[PDB]
Amino acid sequence: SSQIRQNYSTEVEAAVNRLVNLYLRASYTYLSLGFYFDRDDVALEGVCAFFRELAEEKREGAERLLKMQNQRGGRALFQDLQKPSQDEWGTTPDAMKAAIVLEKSLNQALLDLHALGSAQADPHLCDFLESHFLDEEVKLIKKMGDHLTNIQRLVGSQAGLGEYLFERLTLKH
Amino acid sequence: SSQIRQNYSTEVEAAVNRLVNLYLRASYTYLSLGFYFDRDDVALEGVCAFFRELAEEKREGAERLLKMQNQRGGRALFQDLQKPSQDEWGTTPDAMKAAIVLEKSLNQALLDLHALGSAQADPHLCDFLESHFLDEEVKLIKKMGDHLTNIQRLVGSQAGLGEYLFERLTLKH
Amino acid sequence: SSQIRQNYSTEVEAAVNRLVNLYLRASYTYLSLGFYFDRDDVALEGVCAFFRELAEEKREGAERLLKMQNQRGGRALFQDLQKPSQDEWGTTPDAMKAAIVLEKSLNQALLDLHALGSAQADPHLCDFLESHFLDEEVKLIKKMGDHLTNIQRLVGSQAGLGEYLFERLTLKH
Amino acid sequence: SSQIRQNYSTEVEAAVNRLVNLYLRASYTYLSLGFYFDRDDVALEGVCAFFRELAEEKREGAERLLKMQNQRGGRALFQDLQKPSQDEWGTTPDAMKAAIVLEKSLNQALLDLHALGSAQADPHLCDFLESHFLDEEVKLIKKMGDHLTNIQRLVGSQAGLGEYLFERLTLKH
Ligand SMILES: [Ru+3]
Ligand SMILES: [Ru+3]
Ligand SMILES: [Ru+3]
Ligand SMILES: [Ru+3]
Repeated sequence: SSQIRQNYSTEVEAAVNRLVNLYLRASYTYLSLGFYFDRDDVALEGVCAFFRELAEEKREGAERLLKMQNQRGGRALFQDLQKPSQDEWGTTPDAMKAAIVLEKSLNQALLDLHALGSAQADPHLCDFLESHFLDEEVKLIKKMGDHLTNIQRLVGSQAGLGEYLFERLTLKH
Repeated sequence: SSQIRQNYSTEVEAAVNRLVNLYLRASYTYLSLGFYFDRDDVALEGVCAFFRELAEEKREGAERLLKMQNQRGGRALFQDLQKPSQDEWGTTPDAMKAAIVLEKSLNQALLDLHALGSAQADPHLCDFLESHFLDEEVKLIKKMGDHLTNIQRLVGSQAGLGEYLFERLTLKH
Repeated sequence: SSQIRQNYSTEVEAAVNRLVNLYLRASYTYLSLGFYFDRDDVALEGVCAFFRELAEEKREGAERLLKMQNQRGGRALFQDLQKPSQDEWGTTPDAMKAAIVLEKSLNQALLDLHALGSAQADPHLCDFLESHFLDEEVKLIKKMGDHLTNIQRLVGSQAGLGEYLFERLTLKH
Repeated sequence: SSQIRQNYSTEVEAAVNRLVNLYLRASYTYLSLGFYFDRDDVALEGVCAFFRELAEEKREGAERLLKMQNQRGGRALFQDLQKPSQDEWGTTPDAMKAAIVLEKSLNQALLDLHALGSAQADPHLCDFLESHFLDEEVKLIKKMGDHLTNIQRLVGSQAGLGEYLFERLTLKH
């Protein structure tokens, strides 16, 4: 039961629970990405740290969604968290491409939810997504696109050297 | 007269003046609530302080609306402020229920005004309501709902003891 | 591939991956427990904080296991994370009982893994489990047992009052 | 003579003296490795510093074993220290491979000694090896494996450039 729920559709409630699952899944993917780059036969510390930090950001995103759900009088419902789509993540560019795909899928889910809340006449929801989700995704996708362009510039000729240098001089900051 | 007014309907201007009256009325209600809990035969200091602080918040809300009205080139028009709906406010749960009803009525008035500004194609207005009104109401209603649940848990068996304890251990922080 | 793996069986490697899944599942359970106690109709902040802190501890446990796996030249393999066993968690004593059951299951999994590593003649593994897992579980289970005894003492007669008081005077520290 | 010796076999005493010789030999190997990379025609300062620091760590390991030997009432017996297996150590990857082989041989000697102390029912000994030897070796071997993977990534195409860059950007920290 709730004594506080007001202007909060069952449709938005359900969509928020689904977005929580997507963010938690994305966090799980980044955890796998991080530990893959910590393998002794991969060994790219700056790449591991980049992905581990994203694991934390996505988890924090899911927690903010859960807090919002309760603030509105909605009810958190958790689902199975699917394992990540790969066990091994290839080279730096492969991993950075997987990350951009992942983030674009989150951004699109946010866009779909804002497009649901506006159809539900729910300004609080739109305000909330705008505030700590929409701009964050845009900034993060730009950074990943910048990274990918640099990796690709580096890995054209001498792939090993380029991967090392990107990790040392871009990611180890 | 105004040399600055732009994209600001007479409809929104009037609605803002009405919202000012509602916030000022809510402030007056909380002032009465606060002094009721200061009566020697009621004597719940943490409950008095809770309501007095809300009197101040609602007044500050009305003042921000008035400042916004002038920023847009609208004109403040003040009306009679109706006395609060009760002279005596019962027990803590009674008062906390009255507060939630009050805040839900403010939130609904904000929702109605955002739903007017969007119909008026007035993004500044929506931005303004989102920024210091919509989220504030949501957070405040959640806190009141949390309080009410705790009071109700406490007041089930031994009502006097429960009221004392809630005031001492939740409100006296 | 690995250039470092030494005295590390495929059996222990697999068992470590399973223990990672169990710790991550336990973290997920505590996340659900934490947000349940944040519901406006439950509203026990100290209980929410207790479970949220355990969510973090179990996640950190899984990450230390993953780091260890890589230090030994083993390979992390992630599985689906099952959703928690309940959607709603009842009263404080119900939740604290579920937590003890959960922690006992983790402890037993650790005992089983130490009993595998000794059968594998793997001292590093035993040392590692002893160091940041076995004693931690014992201390945590004792604290939960202490909590449960206090809740049960409190909730015998007047259940609402007892739950409130335990949250205010034990958990809100 | 000793007035303190208790539960300390002549077998463990002898094994500890042999482990002292192995650690001192490993220290001697690293001293040679360090000074080789200080040659004007080799000149890789970060590689020299890496090996010189390992010379010190292995010596400190032998001294802790000697202190332990006396704490138990055993008697230190020193043997000839064989000169290192090479006079010249090749390139960075060659040297890092020699180091991993060396450390794996130490780790295996520790494992053999823990497997002797357990057969001797000597918990103090196991505790001691676990505490400042087993985990240290594991961490060190992981770091060397990480280094080797990076060197190998670097030295694939342009070996001189890769060796320089690894020394400047990984080892010169
Ligand atoms: Ru919007
Ligand atoms: Ru709007
Ligand atoms: Ru053991
Ligand atoms: Ru042992």
